[PDB]
Amino acid sequence: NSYEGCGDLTIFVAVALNKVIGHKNQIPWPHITHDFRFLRNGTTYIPPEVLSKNPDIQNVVIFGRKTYESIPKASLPLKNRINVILSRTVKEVPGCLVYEDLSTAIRDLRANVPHNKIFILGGSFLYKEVLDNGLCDKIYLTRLNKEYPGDTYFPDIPDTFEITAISPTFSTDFVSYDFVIYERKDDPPFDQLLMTGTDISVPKPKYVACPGVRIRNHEEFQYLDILADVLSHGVLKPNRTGTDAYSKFGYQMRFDLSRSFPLLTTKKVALRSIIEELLWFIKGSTNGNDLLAKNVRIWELNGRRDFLDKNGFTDREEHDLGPIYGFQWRHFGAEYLDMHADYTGKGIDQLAEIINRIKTNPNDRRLIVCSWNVSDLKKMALPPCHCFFQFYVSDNKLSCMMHQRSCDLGLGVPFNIASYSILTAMVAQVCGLGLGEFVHNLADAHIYVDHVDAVTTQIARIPHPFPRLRLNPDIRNIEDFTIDDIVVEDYVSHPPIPMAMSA
Amino acid sequence: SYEGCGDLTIFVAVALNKVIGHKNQIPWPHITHDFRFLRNGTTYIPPEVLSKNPDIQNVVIFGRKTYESIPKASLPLKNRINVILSRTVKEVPGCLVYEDLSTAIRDLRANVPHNKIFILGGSFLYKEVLDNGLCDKIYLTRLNKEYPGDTYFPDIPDTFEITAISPTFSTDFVSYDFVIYERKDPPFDQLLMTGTDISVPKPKYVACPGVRIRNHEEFQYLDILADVLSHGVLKPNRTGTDAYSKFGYQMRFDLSRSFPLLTTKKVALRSIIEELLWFIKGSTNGNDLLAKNVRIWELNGRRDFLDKNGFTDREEHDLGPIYGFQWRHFGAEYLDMHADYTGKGIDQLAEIINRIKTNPNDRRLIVCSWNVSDLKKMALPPCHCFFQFYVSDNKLSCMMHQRSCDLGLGVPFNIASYSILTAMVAQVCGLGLGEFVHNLADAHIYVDHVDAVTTQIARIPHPFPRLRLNPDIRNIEDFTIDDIVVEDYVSHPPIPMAMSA
Ligand SMILES: NC(=O)c1ccc[n+]([C@@H]2O[C@H](COP(=O)([O-])OP(=O)(O)OC[C@H]3O[C@@H](n4cnc5c(N)ncnc54)[C@H](OP(=O)(O)O)[C@@H]3O)[C@@H](O)[C@H]2O)c1
Ligand SMILES: NC(=O)c1ccc[n+]([C@@H]2O[C@H](COP(=O)([O-])OP(=O)(O)OC[C@H]3O[C@@H](n4cnc5c(N)ncnc54)[C@H](OP(=O)(O)O)[C@@H]3O)[C@@H](O)[C@H]2O)c1
Ligand SMILES: Cc1nc(=O)c2cc(CN(C)c3ccc(C(=O)N[C@@H](CCC(=O)O)C(=O)O)s3)ccc2[nH]1
Ligand SMILES: Cc1nc(=O)c2cc(CN(C)c3ccc(C(=O)N[C@@H](CCC(=O)O)C(=O)O)s3)ccc2[nH]1
Ligand SMILES: Cc1nc(=O)c2cc(CN(C)c3ccc(C(=O)N[C@@H](CCC(=O)O)C(=O)O)s3)ccc2[nH]1
Ligand SMILES: Cc1nc(=O)c2cc(CN(C)c3ccc(C(=O)N[C@@H](CCC(=O)O)C(=O)O)s3)ccc2[nH]1
Ligand SMILES: O=c1ccn([C@H]2C[C@H](O)[C@@H](COP(=O)(O)O)O2)c(=O)[nH]1
Ligand SMILES: O=c1ccn([C@H]2C[C@H](O)[C@@H](COP(=O)(O)O)O2)c(=O)[nH]1
Ligand SMILES: [Cl-]
Ligand SMILES: [Cl-]
Repeated sequence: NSYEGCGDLTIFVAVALNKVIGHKNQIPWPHITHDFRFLRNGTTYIPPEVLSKNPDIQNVVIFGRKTYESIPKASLPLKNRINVILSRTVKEVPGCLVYEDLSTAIRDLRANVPHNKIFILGGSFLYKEVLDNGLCDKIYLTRLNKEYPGDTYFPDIPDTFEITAISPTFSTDFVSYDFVIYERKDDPPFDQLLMTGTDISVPKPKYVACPGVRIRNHEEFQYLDILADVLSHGVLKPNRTGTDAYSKFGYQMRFDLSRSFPLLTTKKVALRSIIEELLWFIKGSTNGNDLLAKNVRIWELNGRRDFLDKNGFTDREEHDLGPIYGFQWRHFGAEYLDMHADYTGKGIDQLAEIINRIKTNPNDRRLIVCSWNVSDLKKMALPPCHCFFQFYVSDNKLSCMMHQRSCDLGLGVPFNIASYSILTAMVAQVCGLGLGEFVHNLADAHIYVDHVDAVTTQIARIPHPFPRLRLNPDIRNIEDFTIDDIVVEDYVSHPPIPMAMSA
Repeated sequence: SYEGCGDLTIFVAVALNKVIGHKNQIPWPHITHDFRFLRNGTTYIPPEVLSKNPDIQNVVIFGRKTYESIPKASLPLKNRINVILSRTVKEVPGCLVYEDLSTAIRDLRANVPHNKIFILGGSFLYKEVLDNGLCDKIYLTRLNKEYPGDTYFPDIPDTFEITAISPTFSTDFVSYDFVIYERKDPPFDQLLMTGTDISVPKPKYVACPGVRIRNHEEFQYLDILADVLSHGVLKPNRTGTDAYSKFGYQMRFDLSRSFPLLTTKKVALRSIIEELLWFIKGSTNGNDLLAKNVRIWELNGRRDFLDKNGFTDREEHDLGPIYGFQWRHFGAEYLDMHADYTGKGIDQLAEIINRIKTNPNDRRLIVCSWNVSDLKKMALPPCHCFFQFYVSDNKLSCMMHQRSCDLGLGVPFNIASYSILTAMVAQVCGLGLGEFVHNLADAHIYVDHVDAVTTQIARIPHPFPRLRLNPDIRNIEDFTIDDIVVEDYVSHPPIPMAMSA
């Protein structure tokens, strides 16, 4: 074979959403220093055992002539690595080995040039040859969630590869991105099992999210693992709605809001409705028509005549939802009359108070907005699912924890995660703080029985990098945010998954 | 003399007074779980070894008296080579017999194919194995109670350390766990795919660093202490003693198995129980606790604190509309600690206990103490703000949100307190016990507690105790301190920790 002995080459590459890798012999996007540190660390690692036996050993990096010309001259040859250039027009390049083709080079290297591992650093001529001929067994790929103008493209990865590793999602001010590993498709010590004190042979879980992904550092795996856990181990229970659900109690997810915006990528999520709902909460509204007028229908069934009449609200106007979330956030303790009454100056404006306290006393440990107003529960169309939330400041960063008493994992939860993430970013901005973490506590977490097929489909889908959130920096008071001031960039998702509401 | 006789592995079960036998029998009632542990531990063959020789077995060695203490119908122990040491019996059916240990170990390793050798007592054998350094690993079941006995496990030499601890388990009669003693003498992609520095300085503080298998629930708490000391931000707070702080944790405790009263220091249980009873009765009068020799709320009811925080017209120890008031009278107009609130406000505790009985699948089983309208009247707003029950498989669980968590002082009380409350509610509702899930928001260690918590996180946990409530108690208001009993509590010494106000 022409390529006898030239296999197990490892690719590093960074690829835009449209598959572009190069533009006018340069990188098509603004410099991502993080990504270069990742290439460098990836391509210069020698296992400790190998380095102790041959302390001067290095890895090899191979690239095409044009890619060599695309690297700043002061950085060449790439440090701590044997640089190999392929060319049929140039014979000699300072500090590098030069070969006329790949097969010659790999063979020469492995027989005559002691080294550790060989890496392929492009361009497309090389990537294409390496992929077209089965020579690569692993690909380290940086995924960028944006299209870029370009003239040089990464070839399609064959379906013989699968993603086995995904990093957390990162972002610059111009793109969101992550790091993945692709590999070709083709146990714990006994004391671990013994010292659980339980059965040493446990039936493994019936459902596992993305079972081919071994390194699972994308934050969305927290959610997918929860879906799989409830399906695997949840108890089927009746509930208020009349559609039964699989249920399990107590989870805690966290999302680093400085790095990405946690809008699920495993289905297309309706962001516009999330933003409109949040703005409605912030303005204190209990009038469901304010959402219908904006083509947001998420609260419609809970304001309808037949639901109201079914739950004792026979004197309530349609879509008068009672003293729910927004009324509690802005008017806790005020006497609810109807959705048309004037509550200016009535009750306690918790949102205003807490935002002011974050500014004036950030180390306070009572930065809480509470919607569980025990005195008003009976008056609400539905008691709040997201009950309570608390802020925290350290090192000039704002975090938020939220208690969700009841968590419809298929429908509500994805909205709830995005909602509090926006709110936290809004509060951080108006308080001049950076972003910490959103911590989401799930109490009764459940999957309605009519969503099982949808969730089964969803947990097999490989997450894309999360998008990023940009708020208009001119907005200085939380009441002034409008939907045009809240922008999610670089959202790449799998298709929407229809999921029917029980009620 | 013992050349080639090392690396013997001991299994044993030991009571708190070191007793292992009584009248040539086991001193405690039978723990079937413990025997499964023994059987599983001593019959295991690695899969690589088992496929190369499919008939291979481990060896179990015991003294003659231990062999005579095993029911005849179980002998020889199945799937193992049974070896008895004796100078008076020469033949035992189904077994090998030797006159001493060195002879037997040498004969076995030279002439009797086998996998691993286990030492199953008695004290004549354990004493020989330990005195002569022949053991490298000990699987030991720790029982938290003393038993009458006449046969004792020898002291384990300080050349051994505990390297594994199971969760705590319990029967009706004892709490126990499994531990491993041994002699004191990450693939790159995992580092790369974090996307952060590949060279990561180890945390400055690590709880019980010799323990590698860390299945005791108390490690959740100790790990948090170490995490806050290692990675918490030092910042000011209301008290004027700074604290190291980190945000957002979640612990869980299986209340069916044990009672999570910390064992790494002696915790003042009596005060936890009296405080809980005071909450349940809806009291806001701090004198009701002082009269019972419980002073945990005393500084917060003092004139000096009241007057500095603007409560100049409040009687001393009138704490205002705090926890108990909100539990039993949410929405009532607070006057003072001497007023009658009978039939005023919403009795959340009563309402939720009834709903657990009538509609356990309800998803609003919440008691909330964060009464925004009353916060300004409280001597201190509640630390444990909100709690929520859950029922599945005839078991009650509870989750509680703690806004502010003094890891040194308050948190150990808070864990035990909600554990008792959940057990109490389960009993009056006819349910079993699920889990207590404890959510920590601002979790912190005051600077003057750093020395104390450094001492504490190096202590090896004992098995947790167990809770027994008087079974005759039908209504939550009828529990008295005599009805709430913690059994088998073994702990390290108390650690003094001063309150920052
Ligand atoms: N984002 C990323 O990860 C990444 C990675 C690499 C490169 N890039 C970008 O990609 C662009 C450069 O890649 P490119 O594909 O244009 O060029 P390239 O593959 O780097 O260079 C092509 C040259 O290499 C020689 N060569 C090697 N193998 C060959 C083959 N099989 N057939 C023909 N010639 C071969 C030839 O030089 P002679 O003409 O001397 O024979 C050919 O002209 C730049 O814009 C660079 O910034 C991006
Ligand atoms: N909790 C636990 O894990 C555990 C484990 C084991 C046993 N036990 C309890 O321990 C008690 C029995 O232990 P024990 O200490 O009384 O007796 P033991 O050690 O089992 O047996 C003593 C007898 O075995 C022979 N023997 C032991 N070591 C020998 C050696 N090195 N060389 C020659 N012969 C040796 C001698 O028999 P001859 O007199 O025939 O020479 C000696 O009299 C029982 O109550 C049993 O239930 C408890
Ligand atoms: C994950 C990945 N990201 C990339 O941007 C990338 C680029 C190349 C193209 N090529 C092989 C390059 C190597 C180095 C370059 C560069 O412009 N470097 C900067 C920073 C130096 C460093 O830290 O590596 C410079 O020299 O100024 S461009 C090949 C594989 C890749 N792989
Ligand atoms: C059983 C139940 N589960 C819920 O999640 C729930 C949610 C709300 C209000 N809530 C806050 C909602 C969030 C998201 C929703 C929803 O229907 N999402 C659909 C379509 C979104 C759209 O097109 O606007 C989806 O995600 O597929 S509804 C009201 C009653 C409920 N009842
Ligand atoms: C951890 C441990 N616990 C023990 O109780 C124990 C006992 C011995 C003493 N000896 C080595 C024994 C082996 C088996 C026995 C026994 O009494 N078996 C009962 C119980 C059967 C079951 O529940 O599985 C029997 O055979 O009926 S007693 C040795 C090591 C130990 N190790
Ligand atoms: C800064 C601060 N931290 C607290 O944990 C705290 C707790 C209370 C009330 N609380 C709920 C208490 C729980 C436990 C306590 C305590 O002092 N424990 C000591 C002594 C116990 C005793 O012997 O009675 C200890 O555990 O060492 S105090 C009041 C103010 C506070 N202030
Ligand atoms: O923002 C929301 C609002 C509601 N729910 C879900 C949880 C339940 O499935 C249902 C409310 O029903 P109850 O728990 O109140 O029965 O809606 C959410 O997940 N998020
Ligand atoms: O049951 C309690 C009561 C209080 N605290 C702690 C947390 C804080 O350190 C302090 C209360 O002070 P603030 O958070 O309110 O400032 O007491 C507890 O840990 N548990
Ligand atoms: Cl922001
Ligand atoms: Cl007043």
